[PDB]
Amino acid sequence: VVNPLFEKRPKNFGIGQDIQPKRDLTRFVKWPRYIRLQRQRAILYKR
RNA sequence: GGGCUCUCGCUUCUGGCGCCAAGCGCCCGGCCGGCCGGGCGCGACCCGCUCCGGGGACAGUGCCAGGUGGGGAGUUUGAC
Ligand SMILES: [Mg+2]
Ligand SMILES: [Mg+2]
Repeated sequence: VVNPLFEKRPKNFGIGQDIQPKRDLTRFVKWPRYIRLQRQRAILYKR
């Protein structure tokens, strides 16, 4: 029944091994000046 | 099988290649147990409040006060 051709082909997201995937980067975004403002406004209000 | 600490998370003989996902699970869409065409998530751990670091309540900026200042400006440099 099974085809010998269907090999399972894992990828190595190691250092240098293979190129890395497009994962979520919201924490490091260069936000516009209005957003960065209102956020660190609320933070000052806390501090 | 259990507690504790640290490390790692897989690359050092060579002038090479390396993108646009494999696989699995779970869903169902048309046709007729089989065919054609679709979707999500694991695979690629979870949560957060400042992009990362270094300084830092001092440099610094604004206003007064003393000083220094032919680098520069203005003027003078007697009479018989
Ligand atoms: Mg002067
Ligand atoms: Mg004059």
